[PDB]
Amino acid sequence: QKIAIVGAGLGGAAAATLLQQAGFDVEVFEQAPAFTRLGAGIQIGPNVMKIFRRMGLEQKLELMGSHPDFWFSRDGNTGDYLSRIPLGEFARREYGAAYITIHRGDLHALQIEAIQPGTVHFGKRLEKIVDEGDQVRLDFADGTHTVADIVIGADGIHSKIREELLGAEAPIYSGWVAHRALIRGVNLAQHADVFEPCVKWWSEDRHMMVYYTTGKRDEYYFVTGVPHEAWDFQGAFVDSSQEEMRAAFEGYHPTVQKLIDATESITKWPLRNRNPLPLWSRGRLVLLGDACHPMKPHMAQGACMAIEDAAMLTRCLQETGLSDHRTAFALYEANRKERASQVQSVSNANTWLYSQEDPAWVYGYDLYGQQLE
Ligand SMILES: Cc1cc2nc3c(=O)[nH]c(=O)nc-3n(C[C@H](O)[C@H](O)[C@H](O)COP(=O)(O)OP(=O)(O)OC[C@H]3O[C@@H](n4cnc5c(N)ncnc54)[C@H](O)[C@@H]3O)c2cc1C
Repeated sequence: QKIAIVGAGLGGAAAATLLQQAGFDVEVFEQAPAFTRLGAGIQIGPNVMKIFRRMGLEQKLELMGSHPDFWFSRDGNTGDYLSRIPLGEFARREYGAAYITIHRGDLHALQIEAIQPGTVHFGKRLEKIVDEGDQVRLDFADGTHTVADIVIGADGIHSKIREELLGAEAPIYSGWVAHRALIRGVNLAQHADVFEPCVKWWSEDRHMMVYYTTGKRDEYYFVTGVPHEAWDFQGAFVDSSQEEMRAAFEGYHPTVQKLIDATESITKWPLRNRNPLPLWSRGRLVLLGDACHPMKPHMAQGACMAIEDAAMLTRCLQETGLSDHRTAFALYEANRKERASQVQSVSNANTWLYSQEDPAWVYGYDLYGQQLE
């Protein structure tokens, strides 16, 4: 009884670690020819820190990442504080875990290192997947192939598993864009007094989220959401420039302007205008994360949902075993579709932490306390 996970992202590697720790025989196949530390920040709330606790990674992750005392929502133009969401020691006491902001590449690397060695394969690009009935044949672009009893679809937004299941999918134009940059140097130390640990700068049609990536506060990361022309480039990221960011964020608070001046290299990433409806499973194939329920990143919860899917899916396979995968896949959708729908409608309103609201329904969620029924 073997599980084949397609895709070694944050979601797939989390499923690999959790399912292997539960006793299952899991192998992962990643299309990237090598592993890359992404070189960006990521936010990890207490609800997912509890999943990292089950992997034995929470204590370690608390050592690298930055622990912001507050989430500040600030008006981009005036700098007025729209919300001051208490985290820090309050988050630990009220939600049972810490709210951390951390280097995504170092988290991604530590996650894959938690998988049993010799079971993660790079350069394995899935081209064809055939549900033979009793088993599934996976065909890779390098000519090699494998077989497993179930396949986990963790191939992200451009999931080949969703494609072979539902078809080519209609084209989605990219009308928005996301600038990203890591800031180190004396440019950070010169303005460190005005650089807050975790703050989102809002305006009328754009935003900039900024936070530190380590506990040492020696690295500062921002990620934006700006209207943009239709993305028709050969790559998933193009090099931006200070002139582009200055024009995009004209009128913003001097702190935001200082941030743009402090950069050395800025990359630009396209964002989809729309996403398809969730597809949880069909036959022996089961999906998680962006492959299952692609969403707008307005809530900074996508990867957290991918790991939550991995945790809930493991709880369901532990209850039924691979011999009864259909019941496991049904129990996994039934125990996740309401939470995923709630996150979907909040990113739809694009209002997450704009004003002073109670984030307990996200951070205080107990994935392991839920009854599967
Ligand atoms: C601007 C922005 C900011 C975000 N901020 C946050 C945040 O603060 N917090 C948060 O929790 N989430 C955040 N997210 C969401 C997060 O980036 C994604 O939701 C998350 O990466 C989804 O994980 P995944 O494993 O499902 O897919 P991915 O992370 O995309 O991983 C998929 C993997 O599968 C591989 N793959 C793809 N196709 C194949 C194939 N055919 N064969 C083999 N391998 C394949 C890919 O190479 C990749 O390694 C943000 C997203 C954006 C766009």
